[PDB]
Amino acid sequence: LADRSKIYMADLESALHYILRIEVGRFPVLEGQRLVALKKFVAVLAKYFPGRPLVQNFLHSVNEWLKRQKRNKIPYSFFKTALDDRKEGAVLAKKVNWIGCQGSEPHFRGFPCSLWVLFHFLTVQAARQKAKEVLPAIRGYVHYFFGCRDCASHFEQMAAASMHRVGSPNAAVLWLWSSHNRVNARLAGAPSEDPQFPKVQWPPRELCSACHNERLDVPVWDVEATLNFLKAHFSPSNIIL
Ligand SMILES: Cc1cc2nc3c(=O)[nH]c(=O)nc-3n(C[C@H](O)[C@H](O)[C@H](O)COP(=O)(O)OP(=O)(O)OC[C@H]3O[C@@H](n4cnc5c(N)ncnc54)[C@H](O)[C@@H]3O)c2cc1C
Repeated sequence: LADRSKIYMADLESALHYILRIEVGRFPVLEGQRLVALKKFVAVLAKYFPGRPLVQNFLHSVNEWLKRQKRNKIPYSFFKTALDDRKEGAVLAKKVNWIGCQGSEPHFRGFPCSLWVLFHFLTVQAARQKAKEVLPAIRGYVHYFFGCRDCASHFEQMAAASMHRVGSPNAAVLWLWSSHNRVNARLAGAPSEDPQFPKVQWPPRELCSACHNERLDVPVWDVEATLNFLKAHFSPSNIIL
């Protein structure tokens, strides 16, 4: 019975944990563009993740450690040691804990849900203002580290198709939002859909009524109202600690 209108810090910190210990850990060696993508994304986290003091200090420490590695190749084992030295387990957690991303069954929702939330939050933080590097950094992360390539593939299809049209932080926020809805549409009512959390064109009317237009002559979404709702929804004040 989580509040669909809130953001739970637990989902965000679990996402970070999963990213650093699981997704990045799938590669014995981090090099080339994958390493560049990791550094750009961590730089984005260090600056835009809405973390508590200990977590923000942790991200800055990891960010700086990465910036110092002059080498072109970084063994994951070496990165794991850096995480351990910076007590990520104490700062974040040992096991994931989903609240707003809790699937009705283990295989439903979870990390993928937390990743979307994290991504949207990063775009909004950048718009309540490097900033221009948020969406590319997110694209970079999805391409080089995101587990389910099925999930990834569909995201990259959208990026090349239009991510290049994004010319501002606000546009980037809306781009990710609408791109997420295009994914929602294809997944709606699918055999893989969590029955307890049906896919819909988000935000639904009960969440944001002004975001929705009435005429079949005017667009479905009120882009201005939607932008404001997004800035309000993905904000530090809307996070439950
Ligand atoms: C880049 C990317 C590509 C993916 N591609 C696929 C794929 O091709 N196939 C497949 O099976 N799975 C894919 N997934 C997974 C999928 O999108 C879901 O994350 C998953 O099915 C869990 O769905 P969910 O219902 O819990 O909510 P999610 O879609 O994970 O949503 C997280 C939450 O964010 C909010 N939200 C919903 N829509 C929006 C929106 N438009 N804008 C802002 N916030 C929103 C809601 O509060 C919701 O509970 C992908 C994930 C990512 C991050």
